[PDB]
Amino acid sequence: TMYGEILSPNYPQAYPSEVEKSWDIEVPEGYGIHLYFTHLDIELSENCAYDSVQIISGDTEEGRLCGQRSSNPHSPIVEEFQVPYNKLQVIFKSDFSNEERFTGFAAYYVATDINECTDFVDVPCSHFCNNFIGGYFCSCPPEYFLHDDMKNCGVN
Amino acid sequence: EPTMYGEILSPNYPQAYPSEVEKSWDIEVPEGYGIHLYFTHLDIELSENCAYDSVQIISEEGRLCGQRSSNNPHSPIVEEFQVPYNKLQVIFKSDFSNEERFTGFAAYYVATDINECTDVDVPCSHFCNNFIGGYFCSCPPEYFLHDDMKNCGVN
Ligand SMILES: [Ca+2]
Ligand SMILES: [Ca+2]
Ligand SMILES: [Mg+2]
Ligand SMILES: [Mg+2]
Repeated sequence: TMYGEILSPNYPQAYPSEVEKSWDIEVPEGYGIHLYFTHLDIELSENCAYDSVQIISGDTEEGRLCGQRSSNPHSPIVEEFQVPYNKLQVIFKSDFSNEERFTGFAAYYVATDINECTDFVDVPCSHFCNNFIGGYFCSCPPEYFLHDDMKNCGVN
Repeated sequence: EPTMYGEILSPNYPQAYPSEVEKSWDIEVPEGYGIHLYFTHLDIELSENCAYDSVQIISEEGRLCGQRSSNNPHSPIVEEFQVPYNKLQVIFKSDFSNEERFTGFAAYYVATDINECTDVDVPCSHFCNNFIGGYFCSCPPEYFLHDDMKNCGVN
């Protein structure tokens, strides 16, 4: 998708006790993901060991959140992540009884274009790199032609 | 028809353009996008206010002529335009004889996302969320989005 919404179970009301829920997010190849939380109302615990919302990018934990926090008066964002990959996983955990009636979280994500020409160490073209939304293409100086590898330019 | 990018080359490029010719190109990207048009090669007759040979960009966004180049190795841009519309017209004109054998131009265009949230008839009652190609509205907790997809309410 190019965008989506992720809401904790029962949101905007108190989340269920003793539950674990997972969501997988995927955008097209050629894009990264901007994930932003607009509501965070989770029981606070040391190192968020009990209730929590985790953001995973592989086997790698990108973030782990708990507690209550609000926003910047002109933006509802309370926490956000920008990742260079097109897949991400979010996991929500509620441990024991939710007696204080915490309401969970709300997050949104949007696909972001990867700039293949500038985001990395080397330019993927011998000569001119042209970034566009979803991909990129190489081009050449006048009187040059692009080889079949769609990367290198040559002359006859 | 609508494309996300493209190339525009003067007639006979990369060799000398013909004498006495006029050519036009219609650029179109999808709704929800603007256009970034950039020139990587400019070798046209020089005249004041480009009254003779010229490349005109119309939505007049600009008019170019003369000869100029860039030493930027991977992103040569001698002239560029960014328009918030999804259609543009480019017109190349060559008048009289091209005795100096000028070689014209090379340009590329790419669609750019329009951020509907920041550009000023607010499209959402509460929160606007921009994304590539569109935008969506959202609501504060305990408020629901009406079926019109723009206004939030409560029961
Ligand atoms: Ca790209
Ligand atoms: Ca948009
Ligand atoms: Mg708990
Ligand atoms: Mg002339």
